[PDB]
Amino acid sequence: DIPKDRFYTKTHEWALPEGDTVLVGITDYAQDALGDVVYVELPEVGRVVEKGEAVAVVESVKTASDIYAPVAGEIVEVNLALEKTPELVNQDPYGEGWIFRLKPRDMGDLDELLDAGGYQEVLESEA
Repeated sequence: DIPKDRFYTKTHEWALPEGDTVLVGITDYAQDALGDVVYVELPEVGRVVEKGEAVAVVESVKTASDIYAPVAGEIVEVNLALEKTPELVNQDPYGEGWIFRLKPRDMGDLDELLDAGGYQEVLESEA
């Protein structure tokens, strides 16, 4: 399951472009590997983050996973619903399970990410 409406990351993350921003969450593959999610550490809104910086932690019943900032920019929103219902990450990783909204320091940076095809090659490469 790899929708082609967003960018992807080798660290199994996605960035949904929406105007001058991008929604961020983990891939279906990512939550399958993690198992039931029980808690999500969210980054403070307004922080300026650099590309690759660990800014979120998804805690499941198997391990804790550091979520990185696909590209440099600022956190403009955090998915509060993940505090009361973390499992949304499993149920709908690409939808209601988004983690944070990030505004790229520069959109052109997204063009350095992978597309549905790039991410699939990656999953098949490490199969």
